[PDB]
Amino acid sequence: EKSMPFIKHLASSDRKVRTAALNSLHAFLSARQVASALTTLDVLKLWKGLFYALWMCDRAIPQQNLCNELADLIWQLPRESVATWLRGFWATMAREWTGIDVLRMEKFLLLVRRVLGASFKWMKKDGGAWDQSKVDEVLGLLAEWPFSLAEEVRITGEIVQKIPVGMRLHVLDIWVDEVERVGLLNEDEEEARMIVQRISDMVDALEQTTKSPAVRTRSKDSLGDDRLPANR
Repeated sequence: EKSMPFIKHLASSDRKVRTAALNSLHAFLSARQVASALTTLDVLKLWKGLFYALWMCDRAIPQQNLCNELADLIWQLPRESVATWLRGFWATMAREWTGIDVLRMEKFLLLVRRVLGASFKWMKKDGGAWDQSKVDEVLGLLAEWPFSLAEEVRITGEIVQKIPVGMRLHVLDIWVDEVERVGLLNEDEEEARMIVQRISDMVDALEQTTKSPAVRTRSKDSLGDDRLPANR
């Protein structure tokens, strides 16, 4: 197993220990062969540490910077490791969702927003303006977690993680924001219209299959957005 001695310091009560530990994590991910070999268990340990780094961050502007810093970690990785990295994020947030106290809930809602936003941005071609293989990995994770027709996800001694309804509801009312932010609501480009339509298909399938009246009514809200082409 990899040695990651900085993880236990990400949650330290000393702010400078936390920053130094996070900087060590930055350095750890920059070693290209190490980042290329990241396992599911590796990223689960790293995202658990990052979760508690945000948990310990107490002020609004540091919280916003930290959410941007954590979302930007996606660019530090070789492309073959991004899917595993993001998978570790959603599995971590799914495990922790219901346990987050009220005072700390908002910054984690922001973290999900920034991580999802950076995921959409990472689909853009620097690897037709959209990379289909990257699109399919980001959209595949939407289908695997917030928009899944299943109740749980099997990871890897199987790890089975239930999908908390709060994760679905949060993604349902932010996903249009974040595709708009990266230019996917541009009607003149065919790839973008297809990507938006594909996500809408997933939400609509969730709406017609869920046993949850709340998921069903919030899926309708999500799909009724003024900004989507079908409503204009």
